[PDB]
Amino acid sequence: MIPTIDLEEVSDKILNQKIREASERWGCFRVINHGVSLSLMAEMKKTVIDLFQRPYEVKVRNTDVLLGSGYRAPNEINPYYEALGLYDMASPHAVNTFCDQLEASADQREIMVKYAKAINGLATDLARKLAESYGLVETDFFKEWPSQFRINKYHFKPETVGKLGVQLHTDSGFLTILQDDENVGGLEAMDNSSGTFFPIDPLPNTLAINLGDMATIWSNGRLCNVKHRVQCKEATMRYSIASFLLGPMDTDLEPPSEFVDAEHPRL
Ligand SMILES: [Mg+2]
Repeated sequence: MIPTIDLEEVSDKILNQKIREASERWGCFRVINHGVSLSLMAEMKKTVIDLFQRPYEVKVRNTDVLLGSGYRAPNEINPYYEALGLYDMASPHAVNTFCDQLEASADQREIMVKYAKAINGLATDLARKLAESYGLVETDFFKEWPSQFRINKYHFKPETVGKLGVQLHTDSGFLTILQDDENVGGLEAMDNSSGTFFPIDPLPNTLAINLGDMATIWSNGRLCNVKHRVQCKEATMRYSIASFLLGPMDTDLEPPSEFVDAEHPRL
């Protein structure tokens, strides 16, 4: 069962411990009182629905920077899935480039810029809190790590009902912040101690956090890179916004020394 964590918990040591234990045992958690404007989130979702209605030949202009960071149309691999996105979402130039490509209106440009900075602010706060929950000295470990923005459109038709939308996976980055569709949902995750699945329902004004492959590597196996998938529950349209804190660009990432020792051998 995925825990919900109150980011306005007054005690840092209780908050950090709750974050750490969620992240170790389940690899994901929900946050409430996250500090992100609710109206900004709703405005982002409307912008997303609108960006996906852009002419096809406009969407194809969303070109890759990292492989897969740009536009993807549904195909025979992922029949129900369409996506747009941008690499280095912490860079205002990257965000504007994306807005240029998709012919974002002025308002839409500003929504994106303010969403990017808010969500990215939250991601770096959660990352610092994870370092704090371990009592690490490297409380700035994430500061040269790029983030990636991806917006998704799921199209489920009546034949899809009762089966999966996209199949089971782990994210490859460090941490992911998901603004899921409050009206649809169906995200599910594997409990590694039983193989049983539990749901991550879209509770309104909340965000879903999950950890990825980079977090397990970084914490030398302690953080759970959770396995998850989205199941189709009804033939409908579903929109989600994902923000990925990735690992290092350049460098090949290994763990802070504190994590590696005789009882926790290196990986
Ligand atoms: Mg995922």
